[PDB]
Amino acid sequence: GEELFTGVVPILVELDGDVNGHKFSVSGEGEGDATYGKLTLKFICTTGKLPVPWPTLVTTLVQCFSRYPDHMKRHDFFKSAMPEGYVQERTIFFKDDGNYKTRAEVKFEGDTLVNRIELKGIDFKEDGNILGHKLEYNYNSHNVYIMADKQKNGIKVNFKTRHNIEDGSVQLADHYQQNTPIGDGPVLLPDNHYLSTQSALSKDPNEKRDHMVLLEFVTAAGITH
Amino acid sequence: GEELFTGVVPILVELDGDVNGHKFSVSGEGEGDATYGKLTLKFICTTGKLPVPWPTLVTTLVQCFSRYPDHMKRHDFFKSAMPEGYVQERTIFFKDDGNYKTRAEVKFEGDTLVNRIELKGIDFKEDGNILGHKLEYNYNSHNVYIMADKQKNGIKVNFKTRHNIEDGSVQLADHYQQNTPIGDGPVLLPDNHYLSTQSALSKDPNEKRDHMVLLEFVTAAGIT
Amino acid sequence: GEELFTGVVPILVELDGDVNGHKFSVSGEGEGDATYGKLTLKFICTTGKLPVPWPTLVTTLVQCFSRYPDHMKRHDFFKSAMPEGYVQERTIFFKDDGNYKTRAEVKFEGDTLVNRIELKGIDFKEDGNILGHKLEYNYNSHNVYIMADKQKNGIKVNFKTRHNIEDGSVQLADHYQQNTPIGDGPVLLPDNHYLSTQSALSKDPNEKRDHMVLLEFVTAAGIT
Amino acid sequence: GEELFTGVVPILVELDGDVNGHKFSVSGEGEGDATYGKLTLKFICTTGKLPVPWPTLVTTLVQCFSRYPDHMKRHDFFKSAMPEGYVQERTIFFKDDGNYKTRAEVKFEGDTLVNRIELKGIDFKEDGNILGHKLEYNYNSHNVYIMADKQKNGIKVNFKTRHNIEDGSVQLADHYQQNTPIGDGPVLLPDNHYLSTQSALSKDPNEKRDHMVLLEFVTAAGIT
Repeated sequence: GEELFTGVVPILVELDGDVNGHKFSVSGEGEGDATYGKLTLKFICTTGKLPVPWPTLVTTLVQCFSRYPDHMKRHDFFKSAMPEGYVQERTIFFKDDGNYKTRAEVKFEGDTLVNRIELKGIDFKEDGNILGHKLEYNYNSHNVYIMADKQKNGIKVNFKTRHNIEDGSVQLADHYQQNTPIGDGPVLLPDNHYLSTQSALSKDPNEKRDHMVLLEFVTAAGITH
Repeated sequence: GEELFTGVVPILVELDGDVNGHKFSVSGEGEGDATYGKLTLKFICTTGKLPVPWPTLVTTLVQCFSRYPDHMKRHDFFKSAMPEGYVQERTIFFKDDGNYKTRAEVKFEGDTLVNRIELKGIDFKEDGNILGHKLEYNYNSHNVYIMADKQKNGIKVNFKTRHNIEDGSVQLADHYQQNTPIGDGPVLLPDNHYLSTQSALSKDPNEKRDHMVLLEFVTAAGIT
Repeated sequence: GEELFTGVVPILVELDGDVNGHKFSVSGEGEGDATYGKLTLKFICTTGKLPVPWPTLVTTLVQCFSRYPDHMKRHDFFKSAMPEGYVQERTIFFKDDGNYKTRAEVKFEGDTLVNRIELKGIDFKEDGNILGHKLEYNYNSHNVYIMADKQKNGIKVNFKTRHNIEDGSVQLADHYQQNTPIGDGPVLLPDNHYLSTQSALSKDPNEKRDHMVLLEFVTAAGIT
Repeated sequence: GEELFTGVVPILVELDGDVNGHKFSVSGEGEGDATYGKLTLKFICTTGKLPVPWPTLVTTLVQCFSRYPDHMKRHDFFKSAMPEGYVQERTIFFKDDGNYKTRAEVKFEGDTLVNRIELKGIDFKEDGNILGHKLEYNYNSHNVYIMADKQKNGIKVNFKTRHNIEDGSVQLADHYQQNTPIGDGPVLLPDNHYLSTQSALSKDPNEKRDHMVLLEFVTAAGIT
């Protein structure tokens, strides 16, 4: 599955969601270079105006493109489950607000890596930072902690994200994630480690549609040479 | 059988294998000069791309071409079994990985020496050095220890090969081998000894097919 | 950023590479004089013997030093991205052989212009001109073609290099390159043009380490 | 490899042989001046009396000392393979008699050019000109024809020698030779040509041991 990430791979992303009764859809296209843990993606909201702030969907909208140092490659679960893929699930808790439940399947469809996602958000405050759109248009760096779940034959992941708010405060979100292989093949279960991630959010000036462009860098770490 | 190795002899090699369900085939041609313990062989993978690293097949892919010093000629089992030939079997254990079971018949077909081989590899890690293709394209020198097995009227052989890995480590492979004659004629059973072997691996630049070219020198020793 | 290239500027270069599994490193130090489009650089292989020929690394191992004629100064992308720098990426295809995927960041570290580089080579023939080391120790002149990529807010470049081979033939390498700014400031997008380049390769006689000394002249052209 | 042959170079020669079961050894020392295609060598039989006539060993007992005219220096395979050396092999067929199978490595050991040789002789008539020692103690001039074997990255050579016999007749010997490089470096493959050779055989009057002294001149030709 690692021989599939040697060059630039095209990515296609589709999400169908509902937040407090609000339904919307997003589509995305881009590519990734696992060689530099590099991602470039543009997303559009197909249903009109996105009901939630864009930064809240960054973590939902492809960790098989992380950069794994040569000594740690036997710890790359995501690429070992390829091409069949893996399911990725999450419950994201926004402090003092709602939460998202998400289920997605990430796999190879021909030569494109697709990420089909489903999302339900419940309990959002009508005048919170989220439904109230008080988040600012930017992102911070974060470290994603990973460990093997030998029972489900996958990995469990937990991490928190800080989102800057307009007024000067910060909105936290706790992420609980699990990944399981689709294929019956043996995957690589990793020793404990983490992923350092950095993203930048921007807009395409010639774009009339509600969208978000994203540049991200992901590198693996936390295991000794 | 020794009077057949006085000059250059053409060699014909055929392997049919399966490794963890992967099937492939190899064909080889070349010649050998018993007089200098020399061998020149080129092999091609006829099924497309070889699933295993080429250096893992070197030992399977004709010891009757070793140089046996004058004083040690009564210890040359290989040649004595000729022209009828001998069956050569092996179980090669790759440390922390799978293993190969091989069975072959080496004999004279007309004036060509042919080596007909069958190989089955089981238990290979999907991310080991072998299926993961981490072996480097080279070979080291080794010594093959030989002793008579008077009950099967043949010889038993054991030896180990070190294969360099790109990351810097080494992959070991223990070899357990037995050879028995095909013919009903009396063979030479040897006293304990070993063969000193040196090989060089290269490529033919005008070759599009998956292949390996091999130069090898084998000399007998260990008997006073 | 142009006000930084009025004199001689010290250059520091560092490359970490991997070619068909082979890891090596190189360091370089020198200076450039933008005013004459002149460069002097000496590189050493810190890991011992360089596994690939030195001429194959020339293009990877600082175009902000080109001489841009007065009328053409509004087309100097490279200097406009300074001091923050620009990312330079490339895929170099060697005819009938492997290719190099390279990524680098060129920017000012204090008063030194550093070019930090990463290189990966895949698919090289084991007996090609490259791994087989058949390239002669010299370089030819070439023109590098440039155009703006208003999309990535950078430029796209493509050119080809001829490398002399010992036997008398020539090895070609097609270069595809993209440069993008690191800073959020506005850069100069150029009209189409090219850079005329001339280089000379030599050795430092008192140097025991594997190295290459390089003299190069770069001048911008093609705009009326 | 050419810069090594600018002056006088000491040569050291060692041959271990067997002719129809007869084992003997020879040692030789001397020097060669590539600039004049000049050679002076003295050989001794260390095992006692040499079992075969001395003139039969001349061609076996260092062609990298041939003079190559200036316009023909790109055709010098022998010196380009230096200092790593080359392997030289031969089957010499004596008309109506046995034949010699020889293998040799010629290379630089420090500052001495060494020629280590191995020879086997089979099928010699017990009443022939060779074992019967009927050859006269002299040598003739000959032309050695050369061509590239781009296959083996070497050269093939064939030539014949006439040996005077005491009764008035002549003994012919057909030489089939192949030279291949030891080093992995690129060598010069030549266009067809030949070497003109002249030798004189004599004895050292103060020498009690079986020996042969040899003066020989070799000059390259056949290329416009």
